[PDB]
Amino acid sequence: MDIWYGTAAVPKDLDNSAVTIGVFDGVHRGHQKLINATVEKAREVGAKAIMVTFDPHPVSVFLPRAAPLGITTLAERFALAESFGIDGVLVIDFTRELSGTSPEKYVEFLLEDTLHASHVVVGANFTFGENAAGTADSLRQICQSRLTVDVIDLLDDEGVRISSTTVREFLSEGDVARANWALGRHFYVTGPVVRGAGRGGKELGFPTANQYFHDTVALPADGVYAGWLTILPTEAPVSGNMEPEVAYAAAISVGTNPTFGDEQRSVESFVLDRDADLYGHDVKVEFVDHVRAMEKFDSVEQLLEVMAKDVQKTRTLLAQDVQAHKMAPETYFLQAES
Amino acid sequence: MDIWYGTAAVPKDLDNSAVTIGVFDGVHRGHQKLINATVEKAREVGAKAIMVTFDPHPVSVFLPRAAPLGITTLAERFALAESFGIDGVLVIDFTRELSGTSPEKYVEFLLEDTLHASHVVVGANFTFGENAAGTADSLRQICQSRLTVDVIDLLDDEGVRISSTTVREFLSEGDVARANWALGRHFYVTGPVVRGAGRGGKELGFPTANQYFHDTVALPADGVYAGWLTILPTEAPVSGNMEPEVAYAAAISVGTNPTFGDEQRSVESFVLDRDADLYGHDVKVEFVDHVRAMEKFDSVEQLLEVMAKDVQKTRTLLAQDVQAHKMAPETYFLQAES
Amino acid sequence: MDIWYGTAAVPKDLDNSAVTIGVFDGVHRGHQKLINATVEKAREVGAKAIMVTFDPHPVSVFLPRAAPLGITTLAERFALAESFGIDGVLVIDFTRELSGTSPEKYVEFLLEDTLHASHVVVGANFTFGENAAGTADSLRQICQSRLTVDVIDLLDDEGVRISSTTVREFLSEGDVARANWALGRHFYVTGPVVRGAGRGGKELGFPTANQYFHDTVALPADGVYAGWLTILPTEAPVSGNMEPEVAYAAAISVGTNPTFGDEQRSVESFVLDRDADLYGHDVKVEFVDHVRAMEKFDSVEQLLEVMAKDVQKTRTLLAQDVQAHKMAPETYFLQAES
Amino acid sequence: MDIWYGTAAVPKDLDNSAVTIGVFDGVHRGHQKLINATVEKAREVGAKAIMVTFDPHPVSVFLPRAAPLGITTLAERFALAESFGIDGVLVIDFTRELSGTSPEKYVEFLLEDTLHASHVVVGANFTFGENAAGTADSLRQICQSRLTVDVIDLLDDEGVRISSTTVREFLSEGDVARANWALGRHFYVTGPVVRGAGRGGKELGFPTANQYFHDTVALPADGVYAGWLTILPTEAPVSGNMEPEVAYAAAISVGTNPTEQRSVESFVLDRDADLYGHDVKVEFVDHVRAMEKFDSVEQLLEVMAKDVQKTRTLLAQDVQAHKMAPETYFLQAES
Amino acid sequence: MDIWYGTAAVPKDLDNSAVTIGVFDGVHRGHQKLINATVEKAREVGAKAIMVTFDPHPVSVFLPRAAPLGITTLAERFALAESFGIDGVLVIDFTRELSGTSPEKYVEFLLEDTLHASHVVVGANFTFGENAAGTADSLRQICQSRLTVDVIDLLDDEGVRISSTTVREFLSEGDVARANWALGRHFYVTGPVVRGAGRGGKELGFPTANQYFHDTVALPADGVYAGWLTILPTEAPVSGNMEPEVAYAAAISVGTNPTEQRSVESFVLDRDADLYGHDVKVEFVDHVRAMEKFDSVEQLLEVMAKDVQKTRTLLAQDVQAHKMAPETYFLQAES
Amino acid sequence: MDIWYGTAAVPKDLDNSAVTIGVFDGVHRGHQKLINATVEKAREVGAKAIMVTFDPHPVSVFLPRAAPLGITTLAERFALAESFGIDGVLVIDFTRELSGTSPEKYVEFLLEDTLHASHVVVGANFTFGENAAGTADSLRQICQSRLTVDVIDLLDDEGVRISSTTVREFLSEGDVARANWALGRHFYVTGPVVRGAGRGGKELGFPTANQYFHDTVALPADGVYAGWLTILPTEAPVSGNMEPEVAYAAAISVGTNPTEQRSVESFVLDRDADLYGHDVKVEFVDHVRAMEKFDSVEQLLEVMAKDVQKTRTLLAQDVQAHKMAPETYFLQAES
Repeated sequence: MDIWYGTAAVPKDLDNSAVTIGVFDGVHRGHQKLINATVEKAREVGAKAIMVTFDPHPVSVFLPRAAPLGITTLAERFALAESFGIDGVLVIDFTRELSGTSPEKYVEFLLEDTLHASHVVVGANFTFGENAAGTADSLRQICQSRLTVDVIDLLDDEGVRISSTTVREFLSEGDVARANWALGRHFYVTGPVVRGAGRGGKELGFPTANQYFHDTVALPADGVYAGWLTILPTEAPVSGNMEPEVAYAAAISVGTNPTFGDEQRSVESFVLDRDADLYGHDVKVEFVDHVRAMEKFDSVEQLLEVMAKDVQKTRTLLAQDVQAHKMAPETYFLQAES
Repeated sequence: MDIWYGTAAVPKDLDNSAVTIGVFDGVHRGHQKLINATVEKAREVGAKAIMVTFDPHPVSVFLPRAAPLGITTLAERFALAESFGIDGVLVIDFTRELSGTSPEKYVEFLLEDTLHASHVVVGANFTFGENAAGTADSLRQICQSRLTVDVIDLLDDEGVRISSTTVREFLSEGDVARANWALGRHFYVTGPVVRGAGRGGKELGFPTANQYFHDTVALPADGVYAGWLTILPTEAPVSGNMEPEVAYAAAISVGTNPTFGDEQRSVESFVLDRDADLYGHDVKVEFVDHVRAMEKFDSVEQLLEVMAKDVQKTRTLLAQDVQAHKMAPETYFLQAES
Repeated sequence: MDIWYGTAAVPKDLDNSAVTIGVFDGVHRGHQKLINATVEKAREVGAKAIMVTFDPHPVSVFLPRAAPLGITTLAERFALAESFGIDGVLVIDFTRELSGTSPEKYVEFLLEDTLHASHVVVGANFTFGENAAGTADSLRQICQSRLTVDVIDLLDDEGVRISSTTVREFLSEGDVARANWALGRHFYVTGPVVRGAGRGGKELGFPTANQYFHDTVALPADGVYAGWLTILPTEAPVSGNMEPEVAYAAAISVGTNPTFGDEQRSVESFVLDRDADLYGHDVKVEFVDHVRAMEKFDSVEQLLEVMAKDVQKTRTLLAQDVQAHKMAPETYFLQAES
Repeated sequence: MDIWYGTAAVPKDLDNSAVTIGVFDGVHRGHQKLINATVEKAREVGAKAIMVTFDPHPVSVFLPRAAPLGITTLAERFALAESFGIDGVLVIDFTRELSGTSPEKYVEFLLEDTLHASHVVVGANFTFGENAAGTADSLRQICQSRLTVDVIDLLDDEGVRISSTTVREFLSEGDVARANWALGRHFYVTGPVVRGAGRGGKELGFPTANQYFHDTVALPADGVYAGWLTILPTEAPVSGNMEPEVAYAAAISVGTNPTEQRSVESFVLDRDADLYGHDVKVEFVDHVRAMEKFDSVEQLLEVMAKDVQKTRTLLAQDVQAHKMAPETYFLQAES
Repeated sequence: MDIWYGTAAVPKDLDNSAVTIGVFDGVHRGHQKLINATVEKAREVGAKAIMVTFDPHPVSVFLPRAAPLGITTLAERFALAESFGIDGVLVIDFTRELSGTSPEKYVEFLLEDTLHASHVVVGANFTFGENAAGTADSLRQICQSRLTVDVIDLLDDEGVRISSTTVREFLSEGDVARANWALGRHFYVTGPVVRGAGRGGKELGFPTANQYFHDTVALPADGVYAGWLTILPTEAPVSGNMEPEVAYAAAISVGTNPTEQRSVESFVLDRDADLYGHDVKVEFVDHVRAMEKFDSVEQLLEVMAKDVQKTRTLLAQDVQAHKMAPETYFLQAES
Repeated sequence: MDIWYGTAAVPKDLDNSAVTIGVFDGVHRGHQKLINATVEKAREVGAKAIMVTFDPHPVSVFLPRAAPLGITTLAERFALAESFGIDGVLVIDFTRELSGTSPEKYVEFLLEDTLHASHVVVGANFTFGENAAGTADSLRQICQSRLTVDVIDLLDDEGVRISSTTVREFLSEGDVARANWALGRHFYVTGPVVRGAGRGGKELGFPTANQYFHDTVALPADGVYAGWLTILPTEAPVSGNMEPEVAYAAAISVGTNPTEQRSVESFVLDRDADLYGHDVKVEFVDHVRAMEKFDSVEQLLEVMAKDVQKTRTLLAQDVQAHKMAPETYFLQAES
């Protein structure tokens, strides 16, 4: 999959494409409709399936700091776009171009001149051009006889509108199950593992892995979650008895340190039945279900007791998750008990 | 109008004065009674009307950081004092003088030796001297046969005591209309315009002007207000179609950035029907009415829609404000519609 | 009293001891049972009474930053241990030793090899060894025929469990009276006096003393308390009419400054009927009773009036405290009135 | 004078223009040659004189955290352009447009489509387009018989190249005399006066005015300088015996205070005033001495009386030579 | 290769081992002699080759805020150990164990009880036990007929002592050639690429990749260097014309930005790419020039074209001599 | 000894006094001449000896962020005044009073109305009143037949002017020997001991005591010094083999750690102790060596054993000459 930053970077010799346009934050089940429709049509006519997306978030152009939290990083957006069969991602920066352009010149410049589009696919909520004047309707009118438009209704399922907004609200509430339901996969973050307390190994209280994330990263509410931890492919040695590319049952504590801001979130994972230290490795953490809210501990005894209940509850939740195997990892490690 | 910092700076040859004494923060309608009475009496006997005020705030001398927010800056206090006909402002710093003095020596030193007063005007809540021992009553007793005292009752109107305290509560609540009512004018801040997002001009989402204020500045609660933006007299060129000294209809967003403190407040003004960038200019922003609370936006479309409703509501509120012309600006710009 | 940091620092020639083991934070009335039982038994057999305690807090080993607030500093723990007749304190750092040891090797290494114990005294909630496996029960089993164990039930009195946890909750609530009740003494902090506002002396609004404490220090909720201020023995001159080693009646304001963190707490003491400045001195502040919540002041007059009510209420509370003379200071200064 | 942010803000009905192009930081004597040629030309052929300038600095596009110090603010650049009779300033942001463009397109789009220029004026060092391919030469042909180019050599005078760089060098070493000579005027900063050390009045040690400036602002080296302070036009009252729009003799101490951040403290000669809240312009005439620490009141006051005598002399000299002296000023011969 | 944190993590059933002991920071040519002797020995006598190393640095135990810069991360130390055929790394933390121990106990506990070693290999400068009483000598006797000691002298070559210290010295002065010669390989750092100045593509001035490093990381002096950049194995897509696992010629600018903090910005020769989000390895070949400030686009681009020509030459040279050159690389002869 | 903050705190019934006036920072040998003359005089004529001093420093009134470093704290200044037999200290804050006053009024108000002085003692460099008009001369007349003035010349000894300035110079360069000679005693700091590197005990590398000081506190240059450490009187238990009120030989490392901030770390010779929570006084005797970085445990311990031998010698020397040595001390001849 190609990745182009700005119209100027798109190959001039590009001859034909089917194009979809959106922020696509989270690439949720609604987003997958647009992508699927686009990949289908590109296949039919032997064109390339192109996603036009936006970075920075279009909102943050007008309101820096008051931008929506990113359900996925841009990099993960790319990987997800690829995994659903996008051939090329064009990334538009509204501080560079396509901001003040009229709806007409937008179609002319982006869809025709830049992309050589024969088909365009948008959601019914799509807008474009200066002061968001252009709508799904405009696009259909301007594109008459020039290229075909397919406008897809927003996805409603089980009484919930599936959008980036709702996914963010679910995550913020700590309801990763409903977020996963809307995403069509386990919500996850990826990142390098750093040093924490310990000495991950024999000690049940020291995390198997510690990660930190900037405050633009959407993460579930502080608390403990059941999930899966996967060491990403690597040749580097692994301290302990965990193997790369296997999803390991884990109780996950999401926290907020600050006093400082960057209001930095931590993610601390206690991997069930394994003694490992993951420092320096790149690790994926998938969230499956909420287990409990955060609480303060006043003795090691109380703390470890609670830690043990987390593990028990996690084992239960994950044993269930494996049965919903469209969500579950291909290769996993979960012991029936301790 | 003269401005003197400390008793020592007052001209020795000053021969006669009518004096009023208070913090005078906000110079509200109650404060105007004291000032009016003082200016009247000074006119009668051909004396000078003197305001004795305090900086730093007397409270902050005992409780730094826990001082009341300043309804106006000291500089604006001066301008307002002048506008009601004060001839001289004496500024007392309680960390330098007049702090430990007995009520008797206070009258002797300040009113007689320093100011050569023949008339003094205070509010019924006035205190003075070490540990606030002296009252309106004391002042009348000590001044017997030495200079006349006029004690003015605190202003009650429509069931509300008009004081700095109540004005601050109204502002804090976001109720600028009642604050204006108590002030006897539109509450306003003044300050240099800096760079924000954009590029103020054709784009409706980029503010016409961005200003920042330190956290000692009283400002209304975060939200959107209808108000008027006036470029203060200047020879410097103005980017766009706004002229100096004209009050322009504006929707005003008051915000709080931090994470850092100084808990710095922002003020972002969207000037109705104008395309201008005000960087480097000195700008007055008068608040007229609350429009809505702050909210997070998840798409440019949603944001601009809301921005448009702000403008509609602002136009309505301001069209009304012009009719209460004792509050309204002399020269203004308000279009009937877009 | 000896103080040893780590097992290695304990004299090899130590021949016999009676040992108690716990965090002992606050040395509350429950803690005093363990200490009393231990000192008694050590007296009987002519052994030394040894406290084994922990620093850092065992919780913070697993959860740094999320550690319980310290009811007393380590130094005060030592002084209190001494005052109840402990001969030696052994301080264990769980990041250095005794963390991963089995229950069996813990008894063998710590109680026998290191301490030459003939008697050990723990609370029924005691745990030890890797992953807190060992309990009061384990200890009794492992120690069979090797040294005697005495397990003391947790202290319940007036329907309240007396533990570090409950003391912390009382303090956090601002209920120092119940905290004192559980501690068996007035809760107190000690620290150097620094400069504040003023000029402690004739001015009633300037504190007699200002102290700051780091955010790991447990302190009552922000507000005003009645208490006693004692200048610790010193040869350094004292500005004003307070003498060293006398407990002086004081109204105490506990505050939180930040914006910055270290979320630093202040303690400002207004000593009744005295004019003194305590800069540079080391001062103990004992808390006796809650007087009022914190509030913002908008005039010096209002502030001083409230200050006067604080003093009146304090005089009342302290006059009562003197009658409960098991709590009260040996040598005190309290005037019947102003 | 109009100010346009980006090509899109330019009036579509712009008939005809004479254009000059550059960063124009400082608007020094070399810059003034370009503007003069442009203004003289435009007034002749009926047309508007346009300056195309850049913000942020083209260097800062590639080297954030490594951009040259602003000799003047962008606001002062506008004011200086207007004073030399420019009719419109077009401000180009290289992160938005005109950056990755070819030389060929840059000309047609900017000079032709946007500005409809008959005449362009650039300095011999002018570069443009993608990776700065376009040069003083590129320009003269690419504009064949459409618009009349005019290249002006960089200014040498007294063996010295006059450029933004040399001005920045002169300032950096505290040689304000040479900076001014290159600028064609007193170097100045403008800013709101805040509270600082004590209160301005009878005391010689408390500054008449205190100002702070961000670290993007070029200031002379830390030290004391002779200069003039002006209260900008205002109806706000002035505490003390100073009125607006008169340049008052002052000794000026420039200090650094990390964490930015530069300070400017003005001791106005023979005045008792406190200028808190006013906007104030401070012009630098000549360097007086380096910064130094003090450990007694006597010593500090002694040196400050020397600063004052030194300032009187240097400023009296500035009044003769006359060319850069203020129109209305206040300078006493004696204390 | 196994990694054990503390003596307690070592498999109790560890039959027999050949052990080497040291900080091993940088795993330089002197270090490689120790590992070689250890690995060759262990493969012979059926046994496992073990490295005992230290984290945190033994100096940092006594001098926090004053610890020497890490030539490599602990993670890279593991990777280097494994590449030279070490079977297990035992990481000792002196704040937890082995610190206040006598020389006598250190041997029995670590080499005997924990590691069950028949053979130990240390450098002639080896010290241990309480207050470093134990030395190269202490070791040879205390291990009498139990385990066969083997002391190796520090490496001198070309009149130069090869040690972590001299490597740190070479890096500090920007002499990467000498650092590499002492290391037996190109010095490198590895890190996630973040966003920085602009976007990597057609523009020569926007870096292909931007990385920041904490102040514990040894980096060469601020300046420009010739080097190779490798995208580490990945299935993530790559924006632009670069694939993973090929070393691409690059000019590398190393910068400092307080408050830590070092930056590494790579301008990959003859490529248009943006490597945001990828893990990237940057090897340093030779110093090109010191850091310098710029005040025009032309100037900055001019110097950067010089950096590129200079890099081509130096890297072509690195391809001959051959011994440290990358296996798979990309280097064009001409622009 | 009484302490009065401001003229208003002085007992109205103050009958008669001999007064000395100055900053008195450090209370050095020059200062001691003033106090001696004042104390000897007052004990004679039945009266109280008064010191008028200043806080904040008179320089800091005009130059905030530029005030000279305190040779001692204000608290230590009180303690030193008392030790030389001053009966009352009057602390004047120039932001509150006595600042913009004329010379004439300063005398009548301070010396006459407030202090009711018969005798004043100042140094030949004394200045006062508005803009320091009043001088050693001004004083002798303005006090005509009311109160007997007495001016004392600044102390020269061994070709050296003894002043707060020269003391600050001596400290700054790390020459504590000369500072002490000028002070008439060992320079010292006093402070609460906190936790730092490791735990104080058997290990030579972990300091017996760790202290930090704000940047207003004058400390010797970064380096190692020979000195004495005293635990101030206390009933709090002491971990280890040290008792209060005995000066123990120590090697003292002074460090800087931005962002203030100075550190003082004491390695007490031949003791195993940890002094956390105690108030501790540290006296500086002689400079031993400059600061230096370490990169091995052996090296660091080696140098520290040298520091110890060096300290023993220097401190044994301090015990002879005798004049500044502590009354009760602990210094072993050998390890």
